[PDB]
Amino acid sequence: VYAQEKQDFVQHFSQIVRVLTEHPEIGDAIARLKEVLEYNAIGGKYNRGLTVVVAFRELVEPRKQDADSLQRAWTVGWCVELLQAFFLVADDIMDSSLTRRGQICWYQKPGVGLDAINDANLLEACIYRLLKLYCREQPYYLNLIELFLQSSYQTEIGQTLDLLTAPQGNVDLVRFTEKRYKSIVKYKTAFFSFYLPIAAAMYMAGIDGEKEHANAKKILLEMGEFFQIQDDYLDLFGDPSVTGKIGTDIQDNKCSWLVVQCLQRATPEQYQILKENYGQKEAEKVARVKALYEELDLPAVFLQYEEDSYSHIMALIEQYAAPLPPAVFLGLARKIYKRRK
Amino acid sequence: VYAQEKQDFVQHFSQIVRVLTEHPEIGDAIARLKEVLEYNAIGGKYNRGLTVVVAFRELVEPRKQDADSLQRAWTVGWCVELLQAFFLVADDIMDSSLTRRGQICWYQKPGVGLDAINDANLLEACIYRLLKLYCREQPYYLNLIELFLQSSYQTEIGQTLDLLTAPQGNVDLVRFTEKRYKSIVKYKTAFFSFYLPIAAAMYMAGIDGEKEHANAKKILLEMGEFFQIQDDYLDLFGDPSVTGKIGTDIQDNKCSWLVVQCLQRATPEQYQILKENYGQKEAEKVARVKALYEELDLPAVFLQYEEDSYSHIMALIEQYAAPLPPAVFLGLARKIYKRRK
Ligand SMILES: O=P(O)(O)C(O)(Cc1cccnc1)P(=O)(O)O
Ligand SMILES: O=P(O)(O)C(O)(Cc1cccnc1)P(=O)(O)O
Ligand SMILES: C=C(C)CCOP(=O)(O)OP(=O)(O)O
Ligand SMILES: C=C(C)CCOP(=O)(O)OP(=O)(O)O
Ligand SMILES: [Mg+2]
Ligand SMILES: [Mg+2]
Ligand SMILES: [Mg+2]
Ligand SMILES: [Mg+2]
Ligand SMILES: [Mg+2]
Ligand SMILES: [Mg+2]
Repeated sequence: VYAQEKQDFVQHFSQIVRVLTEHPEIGDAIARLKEVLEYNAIGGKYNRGLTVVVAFRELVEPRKQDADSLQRAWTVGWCVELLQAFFLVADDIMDSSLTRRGQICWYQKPGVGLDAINDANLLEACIYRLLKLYCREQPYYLNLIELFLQSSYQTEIGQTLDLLTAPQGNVDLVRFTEKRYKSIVKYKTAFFSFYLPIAAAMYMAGIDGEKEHANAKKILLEMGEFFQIQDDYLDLFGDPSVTGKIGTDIQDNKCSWLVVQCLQRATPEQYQILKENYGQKEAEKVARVKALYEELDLPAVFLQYEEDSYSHIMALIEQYAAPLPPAVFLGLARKIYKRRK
Repeated sequence: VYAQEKQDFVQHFSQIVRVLTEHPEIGDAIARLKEVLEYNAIGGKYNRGLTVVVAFRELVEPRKQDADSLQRAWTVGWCVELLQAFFLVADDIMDSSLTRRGQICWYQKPGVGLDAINDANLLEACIYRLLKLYCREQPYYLNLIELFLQSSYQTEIGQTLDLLTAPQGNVDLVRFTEKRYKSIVKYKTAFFSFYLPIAAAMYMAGIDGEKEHANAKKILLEMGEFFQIQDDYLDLFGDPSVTGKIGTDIQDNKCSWLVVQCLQRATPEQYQILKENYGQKEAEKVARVKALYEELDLPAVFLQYEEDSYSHIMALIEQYAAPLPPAVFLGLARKIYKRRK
């Protein structure tokens, strides 16, 4: 259903750009906004934007799916894609990344640099511009504004947790626990990537109940934790030509799922190898950490976690999906299960 | 009236921090938010926050100024101070600044660096948290959310214009015109610093009329243009112990009011001196540009502009203040007239 809707969803980007780039004095700034939008909102899997589109089709009665209603749905999907673009442009600066989605990071582009900070905020500003342009007269207008605002705050608190546990130049092996990992990942990824697209479609379909949103959240935050674990696995063991980005977690002293599991299985001698080689820019030290991971059979430990966690998410769908069609959660789950990009 | 209300307004910051820093898992992130708030929202003149407080007192009938009403007013004032903090933390990174408000820029602090990007977004997130906590049940709640969102977009478009006209490593003397200057300054400063605090107080007082907001805007955008001109003058000719920040406009190849006037009065020989020495990090080249400014009597040209512009703003107050008390605009105008900090 995602694979089918992909070309239809991407075809609507042209309109999104047209409406956002429509006063001659700000001409150069609006021209730069188009360049920012084209570079940073295109090239990913569009899982978040498509989740809004697919979930709205499954939650709204077909006779109530008019052309204006469907336009609002993929506009809101594109708003989640812009939120993604905002966080990625800033995250690549802060993680000193090289590539994103098969091309050099926007801030690494000659002539951009730290101007990417303001470009990132512009991407965030376009969300509320589109919500005003297409959803201002709708009963769920305020619920969507607050949902996009709260999802941004939650991600930013998660990003604070990610950066505080990963100080440059300091050994922070003590703080790389399972409890700390779950808290980072819940806030930095699980809310905006999984709860936000489904919650937006739910509000657009008139499902605004506290209990329904709490039940959907129980499934989606677990799906999010699992998705970040896959992302951490891919940082080191994924193919950069497929993933589109070069890994930096070891160099960046990140509280990765991999380092958390390494610490749980490592011998005192192996702990010292990790202490001496983690969180440093040296290629030989990064190679040493990877060798330790492969030695502790961490790629196979990931295969077993992925199996066990997927069954747990399936048990959560069975418990908390009702009254929503289970396909809403199953579609996204199958889209991310056994991920390689 | 500003001078009197200053200590009262600053005394409320403790509550603002308490309510924003009130889940044990996010403890370290919330602790970092307090550090960000204390470092970056304190030390300025509080002109924007005080404008909300003073204007709300002058627009609302005293019998309608209850304790809850007054708390909402200085909370909204503090929301404008957080918007200021957000833009300043990011602007200092992008302008490669050293000091702000008498202390080293937050990003220049050891252990902060580019993590300041996420800290800046957290400051922006706190605005909407405070609006939800204190104004969610009020009739002007949505008008304030949209006003803070539109004022952020306008500033960001202004910041895009500021950065596009100031490329590092390129001579952009051709684009340093009066028409381009007016457009940068209108968007980057005039909207959020002058229109936003008065417009917020107007909405809180129930004055939501399009015509009234347009009349107030005509005065306040001119006041804003004037305020940025003073800021550009102070960048080079102000005392860093008084202003609290070290100037970077010449080094940063900025389209400053000073360089616009220099180009309008310079001889072809003087134009070449400017071409060869502007927009470069070399101390001897910056000293050369300053010498040219002093040679063209630019400090005296600023004294005359400040006089003529203040009379024009006074003519605009006389024309467009009604039905609002002129003291609303006069208070802010006298607070910024002959500025040195
Ligand atoms: O794409 P990335 O950089 O692997 C990531 O997933 C990006 C990201 C940005 C913001 C929130 N969550 C994840 P990260 O956490 O840095 O591993
Ligand atoms: O404090 P600054 O850096 O002099 C300034 O006024 C800061 C600022 C930030 C954002 C919008 N407007 C002004 P700038 O424009 O860089 O001269
Ligand atoms: C929140 C995370 C883990 C960042 C990357 O998400 P995606 O893997 O969905 O990246 P894109 O498809 O948008 O490129
Ligand atoms: C928008 C501009 C010109 C930035 C500085 O404003 P202020 O001069 O008001 O600085 P603070 O008092 O908040 O420190
Ligand atoms: Mg990151
Ligand atoms: Mg990253
Ligand atoms: Mg990653
Ligand atoms: Mg600037
Ligand atoms: Mg600056
Ligand atoms: Mg300045």
